[PDB]
Amino acid sequence: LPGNYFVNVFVNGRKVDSGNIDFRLEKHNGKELLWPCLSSLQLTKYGIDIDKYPDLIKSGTEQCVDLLAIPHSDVQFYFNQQKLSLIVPPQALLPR
Repeated sequence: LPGNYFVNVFVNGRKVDSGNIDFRLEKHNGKELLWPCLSSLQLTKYGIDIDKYPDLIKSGTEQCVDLLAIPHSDVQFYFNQQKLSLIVPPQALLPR
Protein backbone atom coordinates (compact mmCIF):
# COMPACT_ATOMS: atom_id res chain seq x y z
CA LEU A 1 0.00 0.00 0.00
CA PRO A 2 1.27 3.54 -0.77
CA GLY A 3 2.74 5.48 2.11
CA ASN A 4 5.63 6.08 4.41
CA TYR A 5 7.88 3.14 5.23
CA PHE A 6 11.00 2.95 7.40
CA VAL A 7 13.60 1.43 5.09
CA ASN A 8 17.27 0.58 4.81
CA VAL A 9 18.69 2.20 1.65
CA PHE A 10 21.45 0.46 -0.30
CA VAL A 11 23.39 1.83 -3.29
CA ASN A 12 25.46 -0.64 -5.30
CA GLY A 13 25.39 -3.15 -2.44
CA ARG A 14 26.32 -0.61 0.29
CA LYS A 15 23.96 0.46 3.08
CA VAL A 16 24.01 4.26 2.94
CA ASP A 17 21.01 5.25 5.12
CA SER A 18 18.01 4.17 7.16
CA GLY A 19 14.79 6.12 7.43
CA ASN A 20 11.30 6.93 6.35
CA ILE A 21 10.68 7.19 2.64
CA ASP A 22 7.33 7.85 0.98
CA PHE A 23 6.35 5.37 -1.71
CA ARG A 24 3.59 5.97 -4.21
CA LEU A 25 2.02 3.98 -7.01
CA GLU A 26 3.65 4.53 -10.40
CA LYS A 27 2.71 2.88 -13.67
CA HIS A 28 5.73 1.92 -15.82
CA ASN A 29 4.94 0.24 -19.14
CA GLY A 30 1.62 -1.25 -17.96
CA LYS A 31 2.96 -2.42 -14.55
CA GLU A 32 2.07 -0.85 -11.19
CA LEU A 33 4.75 -0.54 -8.59
CA LEU A 34 5.61 1.25 -5.39
CA TRP A 35 8.15 3.86 -6.27
CA PRO A 36 10.10 6.05 -3.81
CA CYS A 37 9.99 9.80 -3.74
CA LEU A 38 13.64 10.80 -3.29
CA SER A 39 14.81 14.41 -3.06
CA SER A 40 17.94 15.70 -4.72
CA LEU A 41 19.33 16.06 -1.12
CA GLN A 42 18.54 12.46 -0.32
CA LEU A 43 20.23 11.26 -3.54
CA THR A 44 23.27 13.33 -2.56
CA LYS A 45 23.13 11.77 0.92
CA TYR A 46 23.12 8.32 -0.69
CA GLY A 47 26.27 9.12 -2.71
CA ILE A 48 24.84 9.84 -6.16
CA ASP A 49 26.21 12.72 -8.24
CA ILE A 50 23.06 14.54 -9.23
CA ASP A 51 24.98 17.09 -11.35
CA LYS A 52 25.95 14.46 -13.92
CA TYR A 53 22.25 13.78 -14.62
CA PRO A 54 20.46 17.08 -14.78
CA ASP A 55 17.29 15.28 -15.95
CA LEU A 56 16.82 13.90 -12.42
CA ILE A 57 15.48 17.37 -11.62
CA LYS A 58 14.39 18.52 -15.11
CA SER A 59 12.20 15.49 -15.86
CA GLY A 60 11.11 15.41 -12.20
CA THR A 61 11.46 17.90 -9.36
CA GLU A 62 14.00 18.58 -6.54
CA GLN A 63 11.45 17.17 -4.09
CA CYS A 64 10.95 13.99 -6.07
CA VAL A 65 13.59 13.27 -8.67
CA ASP A 66 13.02 11.29 -11.87
CA LEU A 67 14.99 8.19 -11.10
CA LEU A 68 14.44 6.80 -14.61
CA ALA A 69 16.77 9.65 -15.80
CA ILE A 70 19.87 7.75 -14.67
CA PRO A 71 20.68 5.30 -17.49
CA HIS A 72 21.24 1.60 -16.67
CA SER A 73 19.94 1.90 -13.18
CA ASP A 74 17.50 -0.25 -11.22
CA VAL A 75 15.33 0.81 -8.32
CA GLN A 76 13.85 -2.06 -6.22
CA PHE A 77 11.77 -1.87 -3.05
CA TYR A 78 11.95 -5.20 -1.15
CA PHE A 79 8.87 -4.62 1.00
CA ASN A 80 9.39 -7.65 3.29
CA GLN A 81 13.05 -6.89 4.00
CA GLN A 82 12.22 -3.20 4.40
CA LYS A 83 14.96 -2.58 1.89
CA LEU A 84 15.27 -0.01 -0.90
CA SER A 85 18.02 -0.94 -3.35
CA LEU A 86 19.38 1.47 -5.94
CA ILE A 87 21.74 0.14 -8.60
CA VAL A 88 23.51 2.85 -10.59
CA PRO A 89 26.42 2.80 -12.87
CA PRO A 90 29.85 3.47 -11.31
CA GLN A 91 30.01 6.90 -13.00
CA ALA A 92 26.83 8.08 -11.14
CA LEU A 93 28.65 7.96 -7.80
CA LEU A 94 30.27 10.93 -5.97
CA PRO A 95 34.07 11.06 -5.38
CA ARG A 96 33.48 10.00 -1.76
